[PDB]
Formats: sequence, C-alpha cells, structure tokens
Amino acid sequence: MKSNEHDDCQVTNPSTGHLFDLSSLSGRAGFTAAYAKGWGVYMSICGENENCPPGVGACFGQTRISVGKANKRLRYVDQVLQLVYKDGSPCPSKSGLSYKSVISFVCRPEAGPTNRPMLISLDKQTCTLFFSWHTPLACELA
Repeated sequence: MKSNEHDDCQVTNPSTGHLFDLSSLSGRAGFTAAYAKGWGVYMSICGENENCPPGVGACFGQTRISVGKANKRLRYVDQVLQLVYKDGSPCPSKSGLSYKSVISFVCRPEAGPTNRPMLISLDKQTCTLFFSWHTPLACELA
C-alpha cells in the first residue's frame, strides 16, 4: 500500500517558529515550462511528475530526459529556499555528471508574475539548469 509518502519540503526557523513549506506549490502534474526551442520541461515541485517515470521529479522535453530525481531536501540557505533535483540522466559528453535542476526560491514578498520558475542560467557544461522562483513562501512575515 502506497500510503507512506512523507514528502515534506518544509524548513522551520526556530527564531520565529515559522515554517517555510512549499506544500501549496507541490503538484503531481507540476508546472510545465515551455523552453524557447520547442521543449516542455515537466517539473513538479516536490514529487514525481505525472509525465515522468515514477520517481523522476523533473523531465526535460518530449523524450522526458530526467533532469532530477524526486528530492524533498529543501535547504534554507542565505534566506533562499533551494531545491536541488540531483541525479538526472548521465550527460553523454560528461562522465560523472547528470542533468540536474537547481531551483532557487528567492524570498520576494514583493512577488509579481515571477511566481513561476524563471530559467536564469542554462548550464550545458555541468548540465545544470538554474530556475529562480519568486515566492513569498520563502519569507517569514514577522
């Protein structure tokens, strides 16, 4: 029985007692970001994506190249919440490296239409896609 999934993605700050959770942004179908070339990036915030094989959290394109295993290690570093979807498809040109997604949730209470993952840096060399998400959920109203 699959009723033991404890996929949290939440960090508590003892100072305020405030919990930074991304449970409200978590989705099974996730978010599909259209890449300017004709590739749909299927990325689920904390979980495995419906278009992806069970266990993969982010898939790049129609060939569904895994760009991150379903990880729930939400790190709160430098007032930014960061999710790293490590262990993707081994890069054919780079031995030891795999396509990974680094989502940087910048604490922006002044969040606008930027409440979506913005592809800030595309790194082909080490196969890392940097997505910046402007969310007030990385913030503590205190």
